[PDB]
Amino acid sequence: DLRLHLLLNTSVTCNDGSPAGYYLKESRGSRRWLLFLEGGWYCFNRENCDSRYDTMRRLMSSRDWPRTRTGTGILSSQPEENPYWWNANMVFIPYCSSDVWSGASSKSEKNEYAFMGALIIQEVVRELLGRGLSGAKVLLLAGSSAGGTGVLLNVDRVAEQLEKLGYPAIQVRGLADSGWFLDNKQYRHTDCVDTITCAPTEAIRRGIRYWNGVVPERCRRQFQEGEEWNCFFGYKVYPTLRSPVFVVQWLFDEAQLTVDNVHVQEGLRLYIQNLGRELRHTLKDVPASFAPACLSHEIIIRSHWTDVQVKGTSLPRALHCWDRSLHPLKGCPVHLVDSCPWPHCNPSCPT
Ligand SMILES: COc1ccc(NC(=O)Nc2ccncc2)cc1
Ligand SMILES: *[C@@H]1O[C@H](CO)[C@@H](O)[C@H](O)[C@H]1NC(C)=O
Repeated sequence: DLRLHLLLNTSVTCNDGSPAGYYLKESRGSRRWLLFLEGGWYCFNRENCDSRYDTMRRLMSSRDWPRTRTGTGILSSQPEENPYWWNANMVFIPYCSSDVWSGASSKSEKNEYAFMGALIIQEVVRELLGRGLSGAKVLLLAGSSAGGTGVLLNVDRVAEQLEKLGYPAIQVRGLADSGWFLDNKQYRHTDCVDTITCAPTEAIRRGIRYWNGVVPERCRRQFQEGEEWNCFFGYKVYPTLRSPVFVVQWLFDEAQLTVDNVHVQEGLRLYIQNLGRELRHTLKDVPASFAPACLSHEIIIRSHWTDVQVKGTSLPRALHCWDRSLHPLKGCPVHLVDSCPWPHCNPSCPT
């Protein structure tokens, strides 16, 4: 199992001021480190954060965290379940900041909650450097859903942080799972007046102000003050990133359809087919990517993540090919995007 460590710097906190932390497996044999970012939506004002604290408190507090966790999928240490990185050092960072891992604000007089997701990541990295990460050769920053978007926001900040601390030999990379969202046309429309009616662009715009959210500097320089919400969307922030990033995205992601107000007539058929085509287009020039034509959400820490295949290649294989490419390869591809246009036209889609 993975063992819990609460942060020694107790001023880096979850939403309610309790200390953040991380779960760690060690692997003295290995110089490879995997840091996984958990997902789970977000909140963007007092009222919907208060609701989250009553019925989703583990995503806002460490008071009730268990001592241990079992690694699954890419966090598993058994080769039978994890053909990719089963011998690596494993780290699971719980999502307890409700800020898509972007915040840098403390609980104070004027703030009922702390939003410190961006600071949680640097503090975990800092404390791991005394536990063997100083000798690493690859640091893979991974994440699912809101954690996948967090990879896109923080992967270059982790690189920068290690360069400034004097560790130029650690290769920082990113693996973003199910966090590649589109600010597309919704199937049905509502003005942003409450949680259920606010589109992602409007909700994130409010969240950034509420969290004191931070985005990558090169992306901020393009869109400039007040327009930082653009950098939460993968196809806009990805071209500004310098670290290598592998993008995993279902073509018909359930969270995307939810925020598009989709829950089949001709109008909805065309909408669903157009969504797959628009997602497929934004990945055209992403060299390392895995995008199956399925209706689902998340993959990389699911125990049966090895089942799905695109063009006959599994995700663990594609990630292995990505490793080899960073040392095209005969029979070991890294760009795998389905072209069939309906959910589950790939027979290997999860049931
Ligand atoms: C662009 O940045 C992001 C956009 C969307 C999400 N996820 C999200 O909205 N999840 C959700 C779950 C349940 N009900 C409604 C919504 C995370 C980041
Ligand atoms: C704890 O973290 C905060 C925020 O990053 C930082 O300002 C402070 O210096 C840290 N404390 C110590 C003792 O390193």
